[PDB]
Amino acid sequence: SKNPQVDIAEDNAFFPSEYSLSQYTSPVSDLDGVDYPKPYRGKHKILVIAADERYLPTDNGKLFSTGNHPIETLLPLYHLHAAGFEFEVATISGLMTKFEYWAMPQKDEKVMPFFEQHKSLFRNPKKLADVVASLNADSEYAAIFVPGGHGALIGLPESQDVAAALQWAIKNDRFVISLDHGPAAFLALRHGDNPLNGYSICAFPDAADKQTPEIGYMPGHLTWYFGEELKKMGMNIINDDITGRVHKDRKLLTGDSPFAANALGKLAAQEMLAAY
Repeated sequence: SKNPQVDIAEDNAFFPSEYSLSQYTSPVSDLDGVDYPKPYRGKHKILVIAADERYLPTDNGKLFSTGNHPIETLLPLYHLHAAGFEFEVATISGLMTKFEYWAMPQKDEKVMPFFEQHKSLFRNPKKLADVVASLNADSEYAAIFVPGGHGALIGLPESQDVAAALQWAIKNDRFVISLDHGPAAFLALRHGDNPLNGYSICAFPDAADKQTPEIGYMPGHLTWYFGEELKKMGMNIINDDITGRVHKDRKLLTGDSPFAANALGKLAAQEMLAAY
């Protein structure tokens, strides 16, 4: 069926259609080359900025039951963990991280266990505002990661706390990794500054989810579109389709979808490892 599946938890809320789910998810992942002979051994950890809300309003008023994408969030992290990079999870509210569990690869001997064990970091994240309140020339972060998933469209785009955070990183020459709709978080830099100005990135093409609802992936149409808005802000988007390809622009590492999750994870691993 191509009809949105009701989410009994929320009012007028829907999960993707059974059809879409068989079209864009799977019981197992694509975790590839996770061998790292000479891993990192310093203190620097990966700061993750995740979604604290699962429900996105659509144009027909309905709610799309979403959040951060399991794969896009877990795969990159799996590699970094493997390459010797630990991670902390921050959320804007402090509320627990919300995932699109309908895309979670149960039956995956590696990813699933990984999640269950570091689950705590996701269930009890720090509060970004506090995190930001401590950042300085010697903060031990190295990288900021904004996993994809429609959940990234909520709050992050207009959060002054991801603004400072993002400005702390770029400024102090740290890494900034992201995919799916993750980049919508960059919008948070419109009110003055924008050190991410001329950078190029690959991101989920607005054209896509402009057509996904047609198959029930979403219960209505998005309110606005981050792709176009990024352009106005001063950023260059490289792709117009989904192809699992990744892009690296001087510390800014991005991906276009879950299909590029593993590939992105390897790029970060290499770049950071080569940098440390």
